[PDB]
Amino acid sequence: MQILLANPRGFCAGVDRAISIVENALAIYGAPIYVRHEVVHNRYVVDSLRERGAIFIEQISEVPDGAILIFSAHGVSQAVRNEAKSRDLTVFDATCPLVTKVHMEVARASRRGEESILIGHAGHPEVEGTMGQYSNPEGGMYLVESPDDVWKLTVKNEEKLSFMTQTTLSVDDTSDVIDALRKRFPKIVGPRKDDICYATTNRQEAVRALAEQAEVVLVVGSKNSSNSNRLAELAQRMGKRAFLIDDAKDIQEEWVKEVKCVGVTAGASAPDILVQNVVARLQQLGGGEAIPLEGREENIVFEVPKELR
Ligand SMILES: O=P(O)(O)OP(=O)(O)OCC/C=C/O
Ligand code: SF4
Repeated sequence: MQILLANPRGFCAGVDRAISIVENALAIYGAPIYVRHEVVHNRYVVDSLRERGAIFIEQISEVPDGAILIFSAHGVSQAVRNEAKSRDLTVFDATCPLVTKVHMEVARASRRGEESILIGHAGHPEVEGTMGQYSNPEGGMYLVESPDDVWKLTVKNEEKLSFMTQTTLSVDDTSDVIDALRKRFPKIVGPRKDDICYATTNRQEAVRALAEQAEVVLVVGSKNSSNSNRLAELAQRMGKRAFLIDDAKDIQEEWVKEVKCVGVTAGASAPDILVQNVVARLQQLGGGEAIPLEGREENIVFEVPKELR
């Protein structure tokens, strides 16, 4: 059994910064540090930090007066940011710079009273944060998930309209939604392509190359990691069996029985120790040395705030 490893895979620059932010806050100020929502969608990363006395909560009401609160890498609405400001809390913001960039565009559209369409998945905290940058009742902020949603959307002024995207979407699907928006709303204004970030594009491109060679693809990532799910979905649509797994214990022998080539990748929030343990388990079920595929180089790093050292 040949084991192939996708490249790039695993931590992106926003995740690495968000994890550092919490760790350094814990090191500067001690336990407890409160965090609103899982800092990133990875059970191991979360369990890690939690067992080291970060405390994860879903609402600012659960955080005590005088405490330190960190916002997750997915970002938060204006209302959440205001609710923390109107409380007694010291706040550090771990929102990824690439999410903040999309926030700034929505806020701009809002000030101008111009209507905005976000492409994204309803209920995801990034979508809640991003939609929550829009406050002008003169305009409007609308969410679409698919070409069908576009086909049924009506807006107040289609001459003054822009669109933005969630950063972790399927490159291919989003492209279909943009083609629909442009046909429905010829004057809509957006980015040249989308707001999908470099790490999301790169992991999709890497898993496409992997799935070309591998019969089965295992994607290391938690169930609620949107970007991890896109990697698995991509492989599946190429007709490969693909499984989203949190760790090596999830691997079922039947998945890899009589398989000549198995590929492994990891979502943007999954630590490399998890991939190492998965490779050790596949070697137990008969695979040889893991071979890394050649891939696009990534060179971007986002530093913690100078306050966090
Ligand atoms: O579920 P998502 O893909 O947004 O998040 P995850 O926490 O796994 O990865 C890092 C967050 C990406 C924000 O863009
Ligand atoms: S997936 Fe992209 S936008 Fe999201 S944290 Fe990573 S680098 Fe930032």
